[PDB]
Amino acid sequence: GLLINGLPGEGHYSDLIRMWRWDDFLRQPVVKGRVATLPTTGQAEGDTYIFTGSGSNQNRLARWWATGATTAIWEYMPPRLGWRVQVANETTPSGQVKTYEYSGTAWVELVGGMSDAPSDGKAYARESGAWTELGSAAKSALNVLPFMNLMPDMGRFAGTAANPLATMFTTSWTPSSFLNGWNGATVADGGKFAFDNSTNGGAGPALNARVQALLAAMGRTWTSVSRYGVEFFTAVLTAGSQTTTGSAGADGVTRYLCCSNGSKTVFNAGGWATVVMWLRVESGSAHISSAPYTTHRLWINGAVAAPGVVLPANQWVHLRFSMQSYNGYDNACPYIYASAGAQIAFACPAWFGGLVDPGIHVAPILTINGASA
Amino acid sequence: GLLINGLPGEGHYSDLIRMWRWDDFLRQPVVKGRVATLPTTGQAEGDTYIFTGSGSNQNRLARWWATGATTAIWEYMPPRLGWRVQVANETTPSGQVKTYEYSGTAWVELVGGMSDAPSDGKAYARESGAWTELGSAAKSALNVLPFMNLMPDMGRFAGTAANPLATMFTTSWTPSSFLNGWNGATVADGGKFAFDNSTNGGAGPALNARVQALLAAMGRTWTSVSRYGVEFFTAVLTAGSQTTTGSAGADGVTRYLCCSNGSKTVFNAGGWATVVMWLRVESGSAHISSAPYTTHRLWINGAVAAPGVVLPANQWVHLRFSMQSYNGYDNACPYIYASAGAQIAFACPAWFGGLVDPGIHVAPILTINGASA
Amino acid sequence: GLLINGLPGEGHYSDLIRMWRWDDFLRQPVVKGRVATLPTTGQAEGDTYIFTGSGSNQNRLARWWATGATTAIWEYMPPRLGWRVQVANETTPSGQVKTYEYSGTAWVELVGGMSDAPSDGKAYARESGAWTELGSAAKSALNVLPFMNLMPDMGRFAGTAANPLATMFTTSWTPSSFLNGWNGATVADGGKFAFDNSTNGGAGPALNARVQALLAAMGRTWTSVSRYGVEFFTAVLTAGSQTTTGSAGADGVTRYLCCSNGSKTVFNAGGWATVVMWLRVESGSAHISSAPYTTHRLWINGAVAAPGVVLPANQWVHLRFSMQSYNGYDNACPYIYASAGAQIAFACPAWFGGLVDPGIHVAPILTINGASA
Repeated sequence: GLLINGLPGEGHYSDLIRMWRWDDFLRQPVVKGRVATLPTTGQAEGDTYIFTGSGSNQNRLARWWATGATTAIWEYMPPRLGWRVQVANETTPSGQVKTYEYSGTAWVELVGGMSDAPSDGKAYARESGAWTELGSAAKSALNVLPFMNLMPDMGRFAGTAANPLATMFTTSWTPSSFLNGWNGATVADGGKFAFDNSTNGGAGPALNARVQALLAAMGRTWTSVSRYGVEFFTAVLTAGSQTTTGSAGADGVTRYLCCSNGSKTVFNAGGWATVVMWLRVESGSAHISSAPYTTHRLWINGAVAAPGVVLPANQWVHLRFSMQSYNGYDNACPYIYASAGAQIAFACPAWFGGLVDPGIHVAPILTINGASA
Repeated sequence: GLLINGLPGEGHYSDLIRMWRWDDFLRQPVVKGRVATLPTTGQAEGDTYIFTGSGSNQNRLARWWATGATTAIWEYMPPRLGWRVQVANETTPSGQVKTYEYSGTAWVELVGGMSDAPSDGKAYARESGAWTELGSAAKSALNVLPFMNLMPDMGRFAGTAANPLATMFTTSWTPSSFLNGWNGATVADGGKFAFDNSTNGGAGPALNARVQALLAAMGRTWTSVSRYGVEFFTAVLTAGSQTTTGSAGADGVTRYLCCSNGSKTVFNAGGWATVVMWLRVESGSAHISSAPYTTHRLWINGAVAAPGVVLPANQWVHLRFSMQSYNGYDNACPYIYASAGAQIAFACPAWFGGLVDPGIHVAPILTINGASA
Repeated sequence: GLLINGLPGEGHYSDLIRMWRWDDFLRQPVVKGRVATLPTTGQAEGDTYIFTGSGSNQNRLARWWATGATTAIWEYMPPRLGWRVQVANETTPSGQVKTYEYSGTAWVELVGGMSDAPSDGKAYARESGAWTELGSAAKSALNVLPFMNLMPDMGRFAGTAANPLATMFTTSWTPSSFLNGWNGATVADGGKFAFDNSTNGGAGPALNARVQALLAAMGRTWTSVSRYGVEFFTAVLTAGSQTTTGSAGADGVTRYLCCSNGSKTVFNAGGWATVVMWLRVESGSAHISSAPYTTHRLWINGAVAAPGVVLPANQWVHLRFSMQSYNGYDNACPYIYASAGAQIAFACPAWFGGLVDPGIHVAPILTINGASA
């Protein structure tokens, strides 16, 4: 509460000039910018800077009045409990004009808002100009949803008779119908990981170099996870001498298909499919697909990748190829071409009947069969 | 920058009346509207229109000052770097008053907002006045999720021994337990679609009229999707002469149940159930359910439908009936009543134990069994 | 529309007094608060209250002008179509300063907003400063999704040969491999619920006290849900005399493990697991887990619970223990320790391969096997 009333009319002309100048300034309260010192040069009429230099003159404005003036002075306008003040020179990307609404102690940003979600524990999302509640499934991710594998042998190459529900299996190696050799490709056993293995102080079968390389790729270095685990076999596919179904990768190197699924009926759910497997190149070179065609999306250890990328040699890689096809079936779904004579190591393949995001899996997904008990 | 200072005191009366009028107007800077021309009639004191006509007087105010005045003139207010100006006559539905914030070059709408999602690749939703992070499953749809059919033979009417994982099957027609004749209804084979069929230039079995009608309905007219596909059988159910379990549709025509599921244990997940199946009426008439009971929702080719709708005759319709029931079982779950003697053609049924939205399917959803290898 | 122009040059000293008052007062149009009566005491210069008392004097300001003044009067400021007026003393939690924008008939709140979801049927959420559309799965809940159980016998203790798809079964009681006795614990048949039971006016086997207790806990008291249902057995486990694998609950009472899963391979989906089962304590005491370890979350009938909570004796409780473990397997997954000699009743166990939220289930979740047909 301050006041300027009751001026002795002898000094009335000065107050008249005051009423002229302040009223003239009141067209638009705009500040060209905050200044901790009075601009000593380059100022004229219409220039308003917030003089916030240390002292009792904080926030006092510093309009310079020279044009059409007798003597120019830094007129001071002490703000008491300031409020919204517009700013022109700088603005937000969305076109909002910067406005520091002084809350009486600090320069605060302008605020608005019309809708606030009711505090009833339900999440709301905008819909056609109105906020609509969301279900519980929105919060949950996809790496945890327990979907089921379409393989009967889990990729363990032990046959469907083996129980997928058992950590330990005694059945010997057995080829999997889900991986059929192409262009004369030969599939042979590569290795096996045994429960209670002797490599880590046990008495069971030892682990070969490929198994340690995979486990290091898995991050399974701790005893609780490296010294134990679920059993499964590994296989190495040698590309045959046949030269059918040519294709070139991103590097322009031609390669031929080496394996096929035997025309599995996996293209049903909206034509969508998903294949997840772990592989490592022991010799030669290989790539993915032929080139960007139809709808495709490749993830490499959680990183998006493009078709034709040549996978680095002698490293374990996680690939997630998900695409759409209304044809209802396909025999060459992987679209993976490898150079003749290339030794490719793979383990724990995982296929799904649609788009799923299970993350970087560690073991094949389970299912139920007659031998599952 | 401009000023009105330091006038010769002789003429101070004019500019004092000036500042008086401007101060009087400054109670609320409101414009009744924007005008490209000065209103020549029907204006008085308190009327303010933004004179934005072509010329240098753009955005100049056009307040008419006649009441209690010697001579009325269109006092002009050239705006320099305009700002928030309120508008009264028209307002938004949510009670927000229109305000054209002039950004110095155009009339910009007033803006607010207090919360912005952090830029860290995460999607947030309002929750109890705070923005809460959403999961990955929220973005994903429901038509691609690879759920499981509860049918062992996929509706192919070839028996459970037939491998669901094979595109082609050699087994002959076989009745499906999931469909059971009611009121003396008889179920007979109607047709079959064969891989490498001769109708499209092949050497396999030909396709009868029903198959072409279905394929045209499915939209699978291209060679890649019409000349190839997964095999399955079609069956036609003839309503029996029995008149038990009467019901009336939306058109008021009484009908009787013709088929039953044999009391399947599908009402488990919260009592929810879902039935998806393709059908076509060859004779007679039929409708869905009896009358609105409990919770229900019918989708016809993706279009919501109400109980009792009489399906058009001789057309393929995609039905998705979903409801809830805590009883734990039901034998007449479809609640489909057809007139006596009506010939109904159906193919590729699919059932689920809960609410799912796979869209308009083109083939029965897969499962796993002993013969799946 | 109003003006203060017309007046003689005689009595305009009051007019300029008012020009010195209004202009200086309009530094910031702030009101200390709304008042229905003029403050008769404790007011001075700088105090502004909205005099909103009943009558034609509504909304008029009541600034008291006494300091440096001759005689103080309640200057009145009739608002015509008022607008945004800031308020200082009270503010919103988010730092927003209260502002009652008068819409000409009522005191409305200030409004903002820079984004509105397009009206095209898609739900949008904020993402890195932009609104991104959401999928259909976001709206759906999780209690309804039809996920598949991993138990081959449904927990009915009837053997895998029994068809889970049939409401009724004729096979006798059979132990379940999923529940293996530990510390010498003995598992014995406890009861069975029969379709068309005679307890509710039928002719089938009667129901024992445990079954009525479970049904009352389940809420299935109506005839449609109490007199009818799916068949299943119940078993009672008696803690053995062995004292291996000691553990203490939240109350500090030591207990020992009484059952094990036989090292089932369920920790596959990101190491996540979910166990749901109904139990009732007939004698002794029991608790959950040993102490908070790693990640954990327990729901008791939909209510979150902490490790070690001693379940009330002789009551049915719905438990849902979900935890992550990357080891890939575990034999003592339940982590349930019961006092020696405690008689624990349990029925309809349900396990899943990952985090799922089926709510309070009423029957075991179904699966598919060779005998499912």
